Amino acid sequence: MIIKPRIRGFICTTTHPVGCEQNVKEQIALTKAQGPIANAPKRVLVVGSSSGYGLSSRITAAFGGGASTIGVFFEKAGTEKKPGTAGWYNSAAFDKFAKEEGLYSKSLNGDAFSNEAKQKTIDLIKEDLGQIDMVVYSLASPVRKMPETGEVIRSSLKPIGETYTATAVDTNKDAIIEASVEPATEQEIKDTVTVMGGEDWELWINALSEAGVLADGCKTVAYSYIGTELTWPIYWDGALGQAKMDLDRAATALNEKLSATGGTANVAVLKSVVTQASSAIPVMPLYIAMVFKKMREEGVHEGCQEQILRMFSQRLYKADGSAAEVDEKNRLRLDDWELREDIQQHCRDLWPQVTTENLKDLTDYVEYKEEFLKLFGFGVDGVDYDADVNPEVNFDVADI
Repeated sequence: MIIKPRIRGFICTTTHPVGCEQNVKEQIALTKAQGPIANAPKRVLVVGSSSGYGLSSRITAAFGGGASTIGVFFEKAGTEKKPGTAGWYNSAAFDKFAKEEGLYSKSLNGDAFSNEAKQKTIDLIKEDLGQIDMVVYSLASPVRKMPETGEVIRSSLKPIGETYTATAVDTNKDAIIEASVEPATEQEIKDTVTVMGGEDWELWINALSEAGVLADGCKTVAYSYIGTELTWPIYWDGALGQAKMDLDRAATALNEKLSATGGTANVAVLKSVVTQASSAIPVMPLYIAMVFKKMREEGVHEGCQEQILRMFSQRLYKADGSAAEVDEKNRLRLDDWELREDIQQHCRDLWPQVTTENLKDLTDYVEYKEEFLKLFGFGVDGVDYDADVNPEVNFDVADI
């Protein structure tokens, strides 16, 4: 068929299969250009491997470190009459290129929170790789079906205590507005820790030890975010702040466990990036447009690929083998460039002066929307969008 973009606001109900493959191609080319990571792990599991940091995690490990990779995700294949989700083609394109290079690549598609997800992974590891030496926990679901009870829990992006009011950009008018978010209830906060904390991370690690498929010295990392003071009432003091609290607790527990045979567990705090959910909080497109413009000017701008490459080659698996620099809570900090003072101070100074009228001058907002469209495979360069495209695209993936 011929694939349009059906997009109003920041909901895009359409994906472009080749644009997505072209996006994996660019990220792969970027990692290869940095050269092999001498000390990188060889048998890598990525729980949540189909987009954003998870996809770049799988790409770094395979195409920068030469690793065999198993990835877990929940995507929707495309039929002849309906394109699938970006994550489906992202994964399919990964498999294509990894297999073209002789790298092991298997993928499991389903509910990564379910007990069955851990079993099919334990089994699949046992058929070839035998053991895993790194687990990337990069799930980004706002929803968790509890593995014992079937109850469906969703997280909430709300402050705690008081209302959160901030400047924001209105959708599809590009008009500066004031957005408000109500405080979380006592149950919405629990539920956020349940979905976005470290419980399911610990379930993956603990179940994988109890099958023997965790290699001695295995390291595991989960991804988090601290953000600017513009979003402290959600990401630090809000419902999601209690979740990240819980991820710290899990990392401490997991780090003690794997420490037995020399391994580690860390939370990695990553930078602001444009993702399919990033436009949830209303201030985030406004802030991201502004700080991306400054960070481009200072030459410190990065995407998801560069972030995970730097985590690999400048934190976890450094050429000289020296230990990763961590913060006081034993977290890796890859948001160190974005949270530099001259960068943050620039946003602080410009923030009161942003208007509908100077939006495109003070911020890279028109670029923001292009990058957001790039998530679903549109606006990409090596693609003729008038070409017919088959949305049915298969690869080495098994359900459940």
